[PDB]
Amino acid sequence: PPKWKVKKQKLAEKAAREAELTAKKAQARQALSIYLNLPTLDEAVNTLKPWWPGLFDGDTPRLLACGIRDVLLEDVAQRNIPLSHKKLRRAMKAITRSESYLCAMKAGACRYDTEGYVTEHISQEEEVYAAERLDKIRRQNRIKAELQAVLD
Repeated sequence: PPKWKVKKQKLAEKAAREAELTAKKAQARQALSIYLNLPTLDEAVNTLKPWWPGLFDGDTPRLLACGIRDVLLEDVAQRNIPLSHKKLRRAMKAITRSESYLCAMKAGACRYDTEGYVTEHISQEEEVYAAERLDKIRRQNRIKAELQAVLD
């Protein structure tokens, strides 16, 4: 058909693609929301490592002594460390739910306290638990990686 007619059509198509794309990114954003409720592993490690370096081998979190949160809370107040119970709790969750931490939970593996003492050994029941959580965590991770790529 005419030229002004074609130029207006091509401009509409271009606007469509650009509105469509912006639409799926907004959708990916909303879907990703639930997967970003906890701090990232790097953020979690950086929250705890400065105060309790014994809990880390380099940047890698060691398996944590049972009930250690209560000890960390006590230490935060004695040292007047700027860290709320909530932020402590969230960083610990990000760590114990990471693939690396879950992979380390094998029968006979050691849990450590802040001074480097072994407090418990991982049981067969904890190993079964970890393998199953790992199965779901990886699925969640693949979903958020895909969604993030939509955004990138």
